[PDB]
Formats: sequence, structure tokens, C-alpha cells
Amino acid sequence: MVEEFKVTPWEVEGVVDYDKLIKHFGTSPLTEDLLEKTAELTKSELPIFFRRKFFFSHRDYDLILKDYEEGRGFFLYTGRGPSGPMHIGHIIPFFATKWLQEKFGVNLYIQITDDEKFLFKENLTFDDTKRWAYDNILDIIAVGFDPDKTFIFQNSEFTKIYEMAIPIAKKINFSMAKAVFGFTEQSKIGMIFFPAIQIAPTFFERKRCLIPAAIDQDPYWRLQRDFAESLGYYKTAALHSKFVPSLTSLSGKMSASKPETAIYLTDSPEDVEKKVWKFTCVVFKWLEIFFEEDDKKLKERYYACKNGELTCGECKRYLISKIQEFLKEHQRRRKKAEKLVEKFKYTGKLAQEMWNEAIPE
Amino acid sequence: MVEEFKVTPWEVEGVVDYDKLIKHFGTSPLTEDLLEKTAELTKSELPIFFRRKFFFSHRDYDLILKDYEEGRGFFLYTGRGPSGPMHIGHIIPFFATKWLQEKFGVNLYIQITDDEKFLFKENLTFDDTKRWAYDNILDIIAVGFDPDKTFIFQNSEFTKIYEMAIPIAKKINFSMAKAVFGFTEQSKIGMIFFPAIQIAPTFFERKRCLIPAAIDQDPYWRLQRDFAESLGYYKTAALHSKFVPSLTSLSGKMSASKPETAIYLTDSPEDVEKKVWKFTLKCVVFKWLEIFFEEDDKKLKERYYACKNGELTCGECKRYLISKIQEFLKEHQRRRKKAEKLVEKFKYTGKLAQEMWNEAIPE
Ligand SMILES: Nc1ncnc2c1ncn2[C@@H]1O[C@H](COP(=O)(O)OC(=O)[C@@H](N)Cc2c[nH]c3ccccc23)[C@@H](O)[C@H]1O
Ligand SMILES: Nc1ncnc2c1ncn2[C@@H]1O[C@H](COP(=O)(O)OC(=O)[C@@H](N)Cc2c[nH]c3ccccc23)[C@@H](O)[C@H]1O
Repeated sequence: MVEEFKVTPWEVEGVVDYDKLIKHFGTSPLTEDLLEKTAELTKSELPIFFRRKFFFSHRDYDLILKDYEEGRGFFLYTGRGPSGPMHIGHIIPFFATKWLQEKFGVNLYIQITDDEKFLFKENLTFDDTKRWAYDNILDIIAVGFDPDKTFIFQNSEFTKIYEMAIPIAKKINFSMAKAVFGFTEQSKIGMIFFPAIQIAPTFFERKRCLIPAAIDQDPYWRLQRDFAESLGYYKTAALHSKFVPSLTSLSGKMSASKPETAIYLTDSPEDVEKKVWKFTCVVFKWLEIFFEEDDKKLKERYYACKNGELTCGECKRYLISKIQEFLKEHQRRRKKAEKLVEKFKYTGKLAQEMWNEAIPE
Repeated sequence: MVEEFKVTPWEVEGVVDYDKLIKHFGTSPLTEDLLEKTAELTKSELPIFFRRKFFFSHRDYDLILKDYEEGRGFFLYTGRGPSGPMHIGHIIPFFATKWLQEKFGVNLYIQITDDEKFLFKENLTFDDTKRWAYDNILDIIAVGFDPDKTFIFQNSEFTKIYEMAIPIAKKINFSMAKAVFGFTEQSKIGMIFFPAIQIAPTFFERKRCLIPAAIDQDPYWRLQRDFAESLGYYKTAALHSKFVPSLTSLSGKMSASKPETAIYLTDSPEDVEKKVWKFTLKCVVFKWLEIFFEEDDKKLKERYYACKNGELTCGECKRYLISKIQEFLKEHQRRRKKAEKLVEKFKYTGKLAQEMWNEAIPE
């Protein structure tokens, strides 16, 4: 409908209207019955972010469920751009991907775009982008995925994605690249080629693909669906989440560009405290999105704050408690993840199959 | 000065003035001094295409000899785009690279751009280029390179060049790509990226690179030289050859687009006969002998005078040309069959090939 905010795979500016964005991008709203269809098919309760509609939009999700119950299955694909340390917003797609692999028992491909973040950022060198890649793996593997149904790879290392991208790189016209991603005459040739690389993992299997991500990554999936059939694959399915807002603002997105308003997965308990205490509804947004896994306590405390039974200080003390408990658990797992990197990258069942794409010798 | 002919890495149209092309591309002429300088260091006589100045232009070639003389050495790189069968023009760069590897004893990297040819040709599929890749390898191995100092790879297979291309894929902005290669809004994104892939093999070693090829491939190299030092490498050296003309026409070059005027490395003796005999056509007849076929300088000059002065009939000259083409092709096709066994060595098992493939992470 209206134009005053920006949502690209690299920028999110201004107050985001998710209802308009659903039409701007042409994505289907994740209906109430589609959520209940998953609950009855997996025979379990949906996680916090699904039932509270943090994931608001979808593409061919009804097709994914139809494929599963008819026994032809599917596979999961999500990714991460290692431009620096990860925050709470970056990890939610992976938690959604964890639950989906858990309940449906499907393969998972995780793309670490260390090539992208070198190409798209001037400050960063290719060397330190590979550094953050490893650091980011640790956080991702700390979520807990099936060691035999998951493949985590870097584009610079598992360079087979280049060969996997060439088909679509011949399909994607350059005029339409500039149109979808806003490339200009001043973009780098590596920048212009990259969309082929991010689309490539959808062709890991002949089965249909599901991509749990935030709405900002959608432009890639539109182009995929434009040429999927002519390349002999299914039009990729997607589940789109909203954005985790920053502390001070509601007119943007939690970004590492503003470290003061972002809680990193690697943040200390003192860092959490200092960031929340220091300023001044955002407080309950985070609890609704990720941190309070109880609906009754969420509902009761919100109205206890809205009407004024709870003081502001006691209210954000409760936020700190929740995000401190999660970070303590995550950082503990990070240390345990260090000795599982080889499994998810090389040694594991899926990882071994994929790496057996090196010429027989 | 003048541009009423087109020379891009994908098309050559019209009669080509090689003198102006040196100015247009900013290359430097291969001086008579440099030819004799190489003969001293190599301690031998120069090949037909070198001494008869078929290779006419160069870049930093004086710096490639200085490095060898001062004991720090260099390395060779050339390539081939597998769109179909290879003709006689395609193989000359490889013969030059053979001689340079022989006399200088350096490493050789051969890039088979089966990715380029799929992207740039609408009619070709990725499988087409992959199988034409194998076919072309046989012809390239048939030339005879050091089995331990040569690596022949395919961009779709040795996908390591993608990681080798990223650094310069961030340097070369899109405005530059259009200006150098003539890309338009109708180009495919894979086309626009590709120059990074063809430049990448110049970063195989820290030593400086020499590229023996025809002048049409030069746009890639002058773009490599713009960013080589900022990426921590030497700006690549090059040796540029002229084009082998087609049978009938004096404009353009020998191309697979017109198979009837091209001598393919796979052509039978009767194919050569029919192609030469069939058309009325005479500079071309002796151009080929000057640049590739007649290894004797004294015999070459003698028959040129005997032809132009009318002492020998054209029928004798065409018969003389055919016999020399047939001698080469009989010998090449013989070595081509023996080449089928050496493929695994040049691609994987060989000393250099094994070193490069050890970029499959420790597992
Ligand atoms: N503030 C936020 N709130 C909620 N979710 C957010 C927030 N910020 C980011 N996300 C989602 O987190 C994932 C990683 O973001 P990246 O920017 O690294 O995402 C990137 O840099 C990609 N180019 C890397 C990539 C490659 N393949 C993929 C497939 C799916 C998703 C991502 C990828 C993404 O799912 C993103 O949608
Ligand atoms: N009519 C002719 N007369 C004499 N030489 C000719 C003639 N036509 C072509 N050549 C030379 O043959 C080699 C391969 O040609 P391609 O078109 O496959 O060339 C191609 O398609 C490249 N994209 C493949 C490539 C990748 N890296 C390289 C490095 C050097 C040279 C070539 C490459 C080239 O040396 C070319 O200069």
C-alpha cells in the first residue's frame, strides 16, 4: 500500500508495516489453520514464536505439509552472513529450523556466506570474515541440531555452490538483478553474482525446500521460484519471521551496527544488565517473541505493567532474568559445540555425503 | 588510431590491424631484442611462431625473463573454452606454452572454462560443455606437457577458483565490467562475474605469471593488472599471438561458427582434402605455412617466390599445404589416443595436480 520504510536483504529502515510488506513481496499470510495443521501432524505443541505469530508470512507451506503426510518428504535450508558477532535476532530462524528438523526428521543445510560479507562490506577482509564464520558456527551448532541430518558449510570452503549456482546464474538476467536487489553501476561483480550463490542450496535435493528466515531474505526466494521449474526443481517454500526490534527504537531492526541496543549471544550477564538498566512497548515485545515460554505469565505481567501494578524497574529486572538465563545456557553450549564442528562440517552422515562431491581419487 | 574491426574475448569481426590493436589495448610490441634474449637463456633456436613473429605483442615479458635470470622463476597459465571441437587456431597457444615450459622448466596451469561456455552460449547446456571439456583435454594433452609440472582443471570441478576469484570480484566494480567486456543490462549475472574466474589463475603462485594466448583474450589481463598489487600479487605478463585466418575469408578469424573454413584437430585426411580442394580461394595458403606448418625457413621463402611468380601452379601449392596439414593431424590424432590414459595424471594424480587438489580440507 504505502512506501515509507525499506526492507532489503542488507538494510531495514524505518517503521516496518508487515501487512503491507506481505503484499509488496507477494507472500501468503500464515493462516491460523495452517499452524494447527502442523500441531496435529507433528502431534505436539507449537513453539513460542509460531503460536504467537512471530512467523507471520509463508510461501508454499501448505505444499510442504502436503508433501510430508504423503511420504515424499522435504528438506530445510537457512543461513548466516558472518559480518561479526551474532545477536538474538539472528538465532531465532535457527531455533525454528531446530524444531522443524526435530518434528519432521528432515535434512538441514546451513549456508555460511563468508563470501557475501567480504564482498558487500568494505571494512571487512576475506580473512576476518572466515574468522567470524567459525565463531558463528559455534552459536549455530549450540542450538542443537541432528549431527547426521545437518550440513554446515562456508561458501569459500565448500566451493561446490559455485557449480550449483551456474544454472541459475545463466537464468537470472542482469536487468532483473538490479530490479530485485537494487544493484547499481557501482556494485561489485561479486555482489551481482552472489544471489545465484544464495539460491543454490535450494538445489541440494530433488525434494521440495523449506526456508525459515526473516522477511528481509525473501527477494532471493522470489527469483528462485521464477526459474525453479525450468531448472528441474520445485519452487522453494518459505516461512517468514518478523524482526526483533532494538531497545531504544521501534522504527528499525536489531542490528550489530548499533551494539548498544543489541544483545549478542556472546554478551556477558553484566553487558545485559548495563544495556537494559541504562535507558528506558519494547520491554514486552522481546518476551512475547522469544523469552517467556508461558502464555499466562506473559498476559498477566503485561496488564500488570500496562495498568501500573508493576514498577518499570521490577519489570525490566524480569526481562534481564529471562535473557540472562538463555545466554547462560547458550554460552555453556558454545563451549560444548567447539568439539562438534568437524561433525557438522565434514564427518557427519550428511556432511560426508556432500563432501563426496570431490572427484574420485 | 582506427576501429573498423571488433576484437573482444568472444568475437573477432573484419580485417584486423594488429599495429593499431597494440595501441587500442595499450600493449607493447615484442621487440626483436627480446626474441634473441630468450634464445640465449634457453640456449636453443626459437619455434616457427616465435621467430616469424606470429606472436607480435607482449606485456611485462622483459620482466618475466629478468626473474628467470635472477633465479626467482615464474609460472605459465593458458586456457580453453569448450564450446565444441578445437581447431588449429586454438592449439597454437598451447604449443607456445609447451615450448616455454620445456626450456624454462616452470609450472603450468590450464583452465577449461566449461562454466563460461555454458553461460555465454544460449544453445549449449552445462552437460554439453562438460563433455566438450573432456574432448578438448585430449587435444591439449596430445601436445605433450610435463606430467608433474602441469595442472589441467575444469572450473565446474576444481571449484576452488571461486574462492580464488572473490578478492578481485570485490575490486572489479560493475561499471568497469561493462566498459572492458561490453556487458549490457541483458547479460546474465554469471556472465558479469566470469572475468573474476578467468583472472583467478594468475594468483596460483606468488611468483609472476606468463600468459601465452591470442590478442583477443587481453581484456582480462589488463584488468588483472589494475588490481594485482593491491591483492598482493605481481601484475601478470602476457604473450599475444595473431589470429589464424579462415580458408576463404581474410577478415575475422578461423572460427567453429564456419566449420567449412576451419581445420579441426579432429578432422580426417579426406576432410582436409575436401575443405581445401573445394573452394577457388592465396595469401591464406601460405599464411598457414608461415605461422604453423612449414618448419623450414629456407623452403618456406622458396615456395612463396615460386608461387607468386607463377613458377608453381596453385594446384601444387594446395597439394603441398594439404600434405603438411595431414602430417600434423595424423601425428596429433595418434598422440590424442595415447592422451586418454594420461588424463587422470594431468587432472588429479600428477605432482602439481595433487598439490592443488590438497585444498580439500583435512578429513
Ligand atoms: N533483527 C532480526 N530479527 C529477526 N531475525 C533477523 C533479524 N536480523 C536478521 N534476521 C534473520 O537472521 C538470519 C541471519 O541474518 P543475516 O543478515 O546474517 O543473513 C544473511 O546475511 C544472509 N545473506 C545469509 C544467508 C544465506 N542463505 C540464507 C538462507 C536463509 C537466511 C539467510 C541466509 C536471517 O535468516 C535473517 O532473516
Ligand atoms: N583464430 C585463432 N587463431 C589463433 N588463436 C586463436 C584463434 N582463436 C582463438 N585462439 C586462441 O585459442 C585459445 C583458446 O580459445 P578460446 O576461444 O577457447 O578461449 C576462451 O574461450 C577463453 N575464455 C578460455 C581461457 C581461460 N583462461 C585463459 C587464458 C588464456 C587463454 C584463454 C583462456 C586462446 O588462447 C585464444 O586466444
